[PDB]
Amino acid sequence: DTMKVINDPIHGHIELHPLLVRIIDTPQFQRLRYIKQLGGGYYVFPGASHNRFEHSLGVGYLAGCLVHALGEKQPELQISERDVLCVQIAGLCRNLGHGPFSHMFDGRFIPLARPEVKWTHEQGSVMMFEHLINSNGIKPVMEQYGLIPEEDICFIKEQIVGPLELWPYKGRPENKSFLYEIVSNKRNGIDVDKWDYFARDCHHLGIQNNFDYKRFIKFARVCEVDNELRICARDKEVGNLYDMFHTRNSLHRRAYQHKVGNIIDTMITDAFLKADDYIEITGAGGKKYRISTAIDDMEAYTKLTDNIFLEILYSTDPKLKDAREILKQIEYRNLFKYVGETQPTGQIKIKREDYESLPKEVASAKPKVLLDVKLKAEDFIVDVINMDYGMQEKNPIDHVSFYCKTAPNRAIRITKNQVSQLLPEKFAEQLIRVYCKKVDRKSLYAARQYFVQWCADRNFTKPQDGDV
Amino acid sequence: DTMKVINDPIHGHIELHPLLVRIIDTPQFQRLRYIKQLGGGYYVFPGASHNRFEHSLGVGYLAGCLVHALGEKQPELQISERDVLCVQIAGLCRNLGHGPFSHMFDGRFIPLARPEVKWTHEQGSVMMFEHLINSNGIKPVMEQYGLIPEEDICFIKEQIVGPLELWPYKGRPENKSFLYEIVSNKRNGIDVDKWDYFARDCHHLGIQNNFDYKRFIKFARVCEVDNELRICARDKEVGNLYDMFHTRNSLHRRAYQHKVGNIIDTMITDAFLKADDYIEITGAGGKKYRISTAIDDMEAYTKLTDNIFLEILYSTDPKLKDAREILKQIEYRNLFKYVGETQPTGQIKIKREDYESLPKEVASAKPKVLLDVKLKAEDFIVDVINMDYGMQEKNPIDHVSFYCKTAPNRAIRITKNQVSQLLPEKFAEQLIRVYCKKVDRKSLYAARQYFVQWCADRNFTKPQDGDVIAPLITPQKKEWN
Amino acid sequence: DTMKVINDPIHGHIELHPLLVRIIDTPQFQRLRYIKQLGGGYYVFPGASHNRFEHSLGVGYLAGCLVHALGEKQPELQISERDVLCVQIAGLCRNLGHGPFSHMFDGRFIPLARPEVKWTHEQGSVMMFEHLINSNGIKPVMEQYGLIPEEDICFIKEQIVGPLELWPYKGRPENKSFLYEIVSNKRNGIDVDKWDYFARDCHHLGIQNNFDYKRFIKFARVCEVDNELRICARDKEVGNLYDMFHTRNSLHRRAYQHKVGNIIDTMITDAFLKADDYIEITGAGGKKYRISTAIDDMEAYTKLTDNIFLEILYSTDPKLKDAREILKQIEYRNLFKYVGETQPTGQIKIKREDYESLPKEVASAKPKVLLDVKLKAEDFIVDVINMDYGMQEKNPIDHVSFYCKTAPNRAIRITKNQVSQLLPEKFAEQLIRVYCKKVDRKSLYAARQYFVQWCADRNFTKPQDGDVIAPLITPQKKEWN
Amino acid sequence: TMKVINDPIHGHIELHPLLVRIIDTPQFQRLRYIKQLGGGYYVFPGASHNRFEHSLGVGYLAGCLVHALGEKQPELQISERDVLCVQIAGLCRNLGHGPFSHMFDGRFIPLARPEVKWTHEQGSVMMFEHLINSNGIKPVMEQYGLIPEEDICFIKEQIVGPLELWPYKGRPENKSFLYEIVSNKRNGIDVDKWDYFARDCHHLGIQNNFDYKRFIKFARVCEVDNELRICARDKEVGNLYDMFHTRNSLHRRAYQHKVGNIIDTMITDAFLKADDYIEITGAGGKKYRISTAIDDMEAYTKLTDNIFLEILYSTDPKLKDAREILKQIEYRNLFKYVGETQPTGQIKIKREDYESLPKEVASAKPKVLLDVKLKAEDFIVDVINMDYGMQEKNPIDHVSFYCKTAPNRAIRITKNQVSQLLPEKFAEQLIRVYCKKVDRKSLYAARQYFVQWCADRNFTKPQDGDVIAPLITPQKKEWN
Ligand SMILES: Nc1ncnc2c1ncn2[C@H]1C[C@H](O)[C@@H](COP(=O)(O)OP(=O)(O)OP(=O)(O)O)O1
Ligand SMILES: Nc1ncnc2c1ncn2[C@H]1C[C@H](O)[C@@H](COP(=O)(O)OP(=O)(O)OP(=O)(O)O)O1
Ligand SMILES: Nc1ncnc2c1ncn2[C@H]1C[C@H](O)[C@@H](COP(=O)(O)OP(=O)(O)OP(=O)(O)O)O1
Ligand SMILES: Nc1ncnc2c1ncn2[C@H]1C[C@H](O)[C@@H](COP(=O)(O)OP(=O)(O)OP(=O)(O)O)O1
Ligand SMILES: [Mg+2]
Ligand SMILES: [Mg+2]
Ligand SMILES: [Mg+2]
Ligand SMILES: [Mg+2]
Ligand SMILES: [Mg+2]
Ligand SMILES: [Mg+2]
Ligand SMILES: [Mg+2]
Ligand SMILES: [Mg+2]
Ligand SMILES: [Mg+2]
Ligand code: NA
Ligand code: NA
Ligand code: NA
Ligand code: NA
Ligand code: NI
Repeated sequence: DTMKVINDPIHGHIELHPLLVRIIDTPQFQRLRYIKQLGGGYYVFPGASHNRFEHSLGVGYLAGCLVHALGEKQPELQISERDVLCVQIAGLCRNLGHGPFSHMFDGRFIPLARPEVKWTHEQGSVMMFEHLINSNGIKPVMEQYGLIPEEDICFIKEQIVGPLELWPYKGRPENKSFLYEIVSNKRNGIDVDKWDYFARDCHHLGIQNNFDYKRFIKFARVCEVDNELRICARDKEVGNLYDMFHTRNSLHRRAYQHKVGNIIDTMITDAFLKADDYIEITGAGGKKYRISTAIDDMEAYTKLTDNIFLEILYSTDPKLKDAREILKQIEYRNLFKYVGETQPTGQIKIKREDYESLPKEVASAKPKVLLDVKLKAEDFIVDVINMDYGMQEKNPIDHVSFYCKTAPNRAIRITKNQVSQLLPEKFAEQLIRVYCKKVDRKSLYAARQYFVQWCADRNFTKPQDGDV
Repeated sequence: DTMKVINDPIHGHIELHPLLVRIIDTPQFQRLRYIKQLGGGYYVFPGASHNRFEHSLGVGYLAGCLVHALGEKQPELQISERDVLCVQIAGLCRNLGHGPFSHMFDGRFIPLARPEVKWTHEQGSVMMFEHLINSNGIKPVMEQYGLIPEEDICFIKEQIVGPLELWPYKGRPENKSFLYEIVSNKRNGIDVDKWDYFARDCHHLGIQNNFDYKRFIKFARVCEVDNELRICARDKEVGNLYDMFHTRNSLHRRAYQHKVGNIIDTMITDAFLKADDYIEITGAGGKKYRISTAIDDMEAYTKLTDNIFLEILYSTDPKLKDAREILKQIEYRNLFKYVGETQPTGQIKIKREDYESLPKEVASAKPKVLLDVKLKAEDFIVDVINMDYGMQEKNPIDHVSFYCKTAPNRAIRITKNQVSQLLPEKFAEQLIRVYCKKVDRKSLYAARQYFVQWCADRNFTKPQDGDVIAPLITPQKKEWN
Repeated sequence: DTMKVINDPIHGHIELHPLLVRIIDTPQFQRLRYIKQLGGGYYVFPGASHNRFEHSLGVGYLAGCLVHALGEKQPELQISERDVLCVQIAGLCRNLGHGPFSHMFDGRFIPLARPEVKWTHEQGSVMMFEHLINSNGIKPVMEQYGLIPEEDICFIKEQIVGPLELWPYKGRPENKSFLYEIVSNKRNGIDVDKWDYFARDCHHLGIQNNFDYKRFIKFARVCEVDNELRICARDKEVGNLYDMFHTRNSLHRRAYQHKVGNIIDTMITDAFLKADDYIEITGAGGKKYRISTAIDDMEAYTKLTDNIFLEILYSTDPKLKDAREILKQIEYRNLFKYVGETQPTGQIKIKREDYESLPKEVASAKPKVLLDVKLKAEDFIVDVINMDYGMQEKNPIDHVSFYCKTAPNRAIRITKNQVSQLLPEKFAEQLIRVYCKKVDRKSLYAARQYFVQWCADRNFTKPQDGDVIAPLITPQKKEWN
Repeated sequence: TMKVINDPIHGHIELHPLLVRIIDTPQFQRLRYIKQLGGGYYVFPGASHNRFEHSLGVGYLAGCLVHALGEKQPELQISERDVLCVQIAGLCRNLGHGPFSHMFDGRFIPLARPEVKWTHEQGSVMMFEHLINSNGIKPVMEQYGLIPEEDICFIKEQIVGPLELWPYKGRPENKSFLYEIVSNKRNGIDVDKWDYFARDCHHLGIQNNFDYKRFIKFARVCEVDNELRICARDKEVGNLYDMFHTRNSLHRRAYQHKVGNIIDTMITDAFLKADDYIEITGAGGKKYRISTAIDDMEAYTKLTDNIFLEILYSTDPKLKDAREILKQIEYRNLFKYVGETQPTGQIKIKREDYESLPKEVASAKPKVLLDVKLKAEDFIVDVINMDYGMQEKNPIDHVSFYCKTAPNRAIRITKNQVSQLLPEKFAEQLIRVYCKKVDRKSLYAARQYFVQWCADRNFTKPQDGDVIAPLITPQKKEWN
């Protein structure tokens, strides 16, 4: 078992320690080859064929790059080879919980199929990591390379999902606090997962990446902030950090929240819902699970991938007919039709647990002029989109710490005022898109009148008339 | 309704005429989203996630770029908008016949499952195009945009598969001969399908493309060669054309024939073979097909994609157990082990019908080394790979014609010795790779001794690591020392 | 005298019409090989070795791309081959008036050397174009290719500098109004010069940008707005347009206004000022000009390039000693030292005529700290930088018009609040950087106390490192705590 | 301490403070004013890059390779001192280049100073010595743990080779591998090529297909015939053949472009005409010429591409002939390409025969009605050697490899073990002929002299031979 070299188009030739190779070469990790990073966005950007697997390799690589760079510049942090391997493992494994079509699964499908459950891809990642470790004999291999599984499994999970409920972490003590800001940074959102997907998604989408993670790594240092060691950026680089969140927002606008990519995601979700009683996934002890229950057994979840779409598409069973017909309509490009768009006024946000009530509100609106067609709640889709800098209404740069060239061990803060008067004054907004499943010209005309009336009833922004 | 613009990572924003959009938006074309361009190469190069779909859009785009450029520089060729659309449709549709994991299917699986049949992805493409046209009402849309379906369907199919039986084509007459050199060029191999996959495979593999197709297009013209209109290159550019085939050969060497990518393809094929008697695919009239017979019914073939690998991998049926276990071993990376590589010396070339005899020959070699373990024929895989410049033994540049700046419509020939002494003297070769299915350290040591002995017995080239893997076998052969 | 092909790293293989080749192959155009696009930026970003020449070729190319695209999609605009060539010539020639080190010359040097004169690179380009045309016999070549020089020279100059003198242009009538929005767009700043330098500067600097000009061209059309034909964009593209100006601002912040690039430009300017009495440049009729007067005679200006820096650096004349010493200090990297950066709060714009008073204000600040070393006004440089979206306080997207796909002849406006709440609220600001000419550790410590005190006195923003550089000064200001 | 520089090819590069002290000198900054590709900028408008940025890249890559070897093989005992010395040598190996890079040492000096034997490598050693002594670098070297007597010798040896059994004095035999990084005289594989492949491609608009990072990942040091050498992985042999194929490509497409070369020729002819009259001040106020500035590093420090513009902008009547040549370049009134041929076999025209070739072309007797009659001085004959960096030899015969199963055991690999599609020779010559008389009748006649000369000396048929000289190509049955 020696170092393996892998050639990635984004990062070039990456070295994998043999413990990481042992983790990668398992059913639970290889599964990520069959889950598209961008889900339905491939049906809009034909270059966006990339899967979660290759992204995970990239995240693991970058996690290793940052921890190594901090260790080389600051030997006093006493970063050990054990620490480095743990950080790489967490980076590699933080996408293990994603389901079919990535964000479609946790963002659209599970909230509709299992409204009572509180599922996140992060919790899924921890559950899947645990299942990976336990099914493949990884603990004794960890010991063989000097990891202490009791402490180090806890550390890896904590880096993925946060404190597993004073210093709240158990995997490492406070003097290694900075290690928890690499893989998933809950304090300000600056972490290696974004860095990989900015570069990788851009390469495949055909949009150029404008953030330079390498530069950020070169300038990162650890300093003491309120009696905790934290990753700090150079003061001068504050503008690049505002630009990094601007880039994320751009990618959301152009690609991840594309109105057609989103309706494709919605149609796939509607097909899974219609198929859910009939697709069977075998889990532990030969028990049978459904698409919506596979999250309750990691053996079954291991086998839940984008394949489910083609299982439905290629089915012949008449019980799957309605589900299959939705997917067939995607192939013919007979999509549910865009009716229009609005925004809430102020800092008003429609919360997730109101999502399912919105189609009935639109259908119950009492429009402008009398109508020939009457539409019902189930004829409307109402897609609520949050665009923000990753910290709800907050400016994430208020939660970054900086150092100056003349005192590189002294952390400081920088306010927005001190940076630039051309920056945004708000950091979150919401867009509401409405679509109609009835596509004839009379239904669509009526759907538009319901929509515009609803906007007026809710005091939302007056829709642009756009087309018509 | 209207023209669509699509953002492709290789070519940027490309325009799709509404007839092309009508062809794209069908189950027969969208199928190509579920077939990986490089098959098992993704299990070696993790960037190589791209599918035949986006390649096909790129081929159609490039076909349109070349035909438009010829028409703009030479209005005297009388290239019509109808011709342009036909050439674009052929470029878009020339990959329709590919099967699961692309070259694995027609290159490895079908030859082993149906040895009596003569299947190519080209014939597949023609059959699938026909099925696409007839199942989706495309003929009246063709008429609406000025095509004459009977004649233009024939032209499109001819551009894909070649003459469908003195001028042998029926789709266009002799004065548009150059149109048959864009999508699939049977005379010299220079066509737009290569240009797309050079750029696209490189972008995703993480290897850089050295050929500039745009430059070639700027310098291409049509001239009369031996009473036929042909696409000719500028004289000066002959070196770039040698380099283009050198690039193709490089991509084969580095990626498409990667020794581990090939063994993964071989293991996937062996899994499909073991699954073939049990997976059912419904086709026309509700008739049932197998993976190996789905090529005989386009309705069934429409539903034969890379999904088959996951159908096998996730199955619970006990009859699929042997097939599923192969794929599981791929996931654990318990792959058949590479033993080594050699080439025939001279002009002898091992023919397909001798492939099955090779594992027995390796196993019957008599290495004079201490061996504990004894291996059998079935413990060895022998993979024979043909590397050439696309025209078997021939130099494809001897089949290109050139023009000079002082007489741009007058075609000439250029010989290899007029270009450079640094160019190849031979244009085809074979590589032979050996692998062992027994993976332990003693089996692999023994497999290496049988291998190197067999090479010496057959007068093949000395393996590159031959002195390290078989130090006691290499001194016997005086040619190697 | 047919089409020449040129390989550019940004745009690939570009075609040049023979008239454009005749204009390029003149001393007045080739001069742009010896002027760096980014001036002193090369001394910070070592990839930024590119010259105005190659930028100009790119601008000409893009001007041709946009005008061709509009003419192909909208034949009713009656865009002629003559119009296309005129637009290409204007794009090619709009950088002809640049001086040594590009923006250093018109932005720093000429304002200080000739405070009474009003010089811009645009006026320079018109004067240089006229000199190019008249010295090289271009008018008969223009006629040969169907241009009417009297009208078309006027058109080309107008496209560079704006109306030369109710429809104010004389080169083309109102029905070709949209032609004046390609090369230099004074109405909203969207023109092809930016598109080239975004791509080219990024390629050389080692910074990437996410603006796609090709996409913009696909979605651009000409529509009637308030009885004038204008270039409009598809409604969906509004976000991209905000991003395009965000990218320009980024490039300014990261590269063009780099604090060290600017101090290098300042030191080069100070060297030119010290050399200005002594360098002689021969112009028309053997008359002698200085660096600062060469703008008054295009024959002399033709010979005024970045070479002046090396003429000074390599000189032995004792009268050039002070100038030469400055440049030698640049080579040793003994640069003026950066003290810090602040911004005015509110809508205080510091005006140009107050620039010279700022060093005295910093030096007169009364920091309330033990200061052993004493600094003077002449020890401080104060560089005031205006950053904006190209139309001072205005949002340039308020001056773009957009069309919906289903009504492509109806242009409308889109307001900022209809696009996003996360957009800027202001479109112009100023940065003030302070530097010290005394470079030792004690001088710099003192300079930082003067600086931070001055900021507090003027109610400027708290410098980012303010608490580290001036720990005794920042607590006085309650606004900062 | 460490300075960060953003380079477009390598990204953000760290420079140790000793390297920064070397860079920030007049002797190093000079390289900002010397174009990497000389006259090639007049053909490829992207090729504006200078020797400066290339040098930074070479230093960076030298550091990357030595660090990689030291991290994978701690038993080599590579010290931080060794690393810095290797980086300094990489940074400084281009210091000796002159105006327009290869034009200076390849065309100008051989013609202006035929008695002297000058190379850019010797220039680099002289310039390095001058840089060190004029800028007080020795005490800074000591401050960072270098021993200047030994380490200056090592750096110079890495640039120019052995300065007089193990022939090097800067390091002993157990660090032999250190001398294969910056300039590898045994097989040509070094970091200078790797930088210019990537950088020249970026600026030319041609894409690089060699992956130096991959080579570094697979490089190891093994004992070969009792010497420690840098070896490559056996599998990677194909990539190494491709690396020299890429170099040959870049030469064919760009470095030896027929117009780029004629522009270099015309620039050289201008310098020769200016050489008696341009003065460059050097040490002690002594005056030097363009051709003698190589003898005094203070004057050479001030000899850059500026000399072209000094000539172009001059008014001195003694510079008139030189200035007129350069003005003709601006108007694109260039000497005209007549054609191209190659010697047959392994026949090779030697440098000392170059000047006699125009007389041979002019003395050819074409057998055609010619109104115009041309003389020796109307012809330029440019002889170009294209090879894999070791004359007739295959450079892969001088590479050592290791196998995965015995990474300490070096082996050799022959060409026939790799592929039958590889080149059968590793060197050739191209001969290009140009005419200084540019009218249509002169050029017609020049083509007949040219094609006749080719037939007389059994040379290869010109590619357009049947269109340029339809009445001359029928002589030769090999061509028909
Ligand atoms: N010539 C090449 N250029 C670029 N990438 C390559 C090349 N050959 C292979 N690759 C890629 C494929 C992988 O992602 C990565 C490692 O492949 P390779 O070095 O061929 O590993 P291997 O595991 O097959 O070899 P081995 O086990 O013999 O060392 O590099
Ligand atoms: N801002 C962008 N930059 C780059 N690519 C984009 C951007 N927005 C969308 N794309 C991609 C996705 C598609 O491949 C292609 C066309 O998408 P888009 O312009 O959104 O067309 P559309 O079909 O969705 O809208 P419409 O029908 O209204 O023109 O461009
Ligand atoms: N093989 C190549 N690949 C890429 N770019 C090249 C190549 N050869 C030349 N170039 C560049 C240099 C110029 O910028 C542009 C035109 O070169 P080239 O076609 O050689 O023109 P030319 O003027 O020398 O030829 P001619 O006048 O015979 O047509 O292309
Ligand atoms: N935002 C940026 N993105 C990319 N490159 C940058 C950026 N800003 C500066 N550069 C380039 C210019 C240089 O080649 C290199 C170092 O610049 P920079 O870090 O600004 O150095 P500095 O020497 O001005 O700062 P200091 O001395 O304060 O640390 O990075
Ligand atoms: Mg391996
Ligand atoms: Mg993330
Ligand atoms: Mg996100
Ligand atoms: Mg659309
Ligand atoms: Mg082909
Ligand atoms: Mg092939
Ligand atoms: Mg030419
Ligand atoms: Mg600095
Ligand atoms: Mg040499
Ligand atoms: Na964390
Ligand atoms: Na204008
Ligand atoms: Na500036
Ligand atoms: Na050496
Ligand atoms: Ni560049």
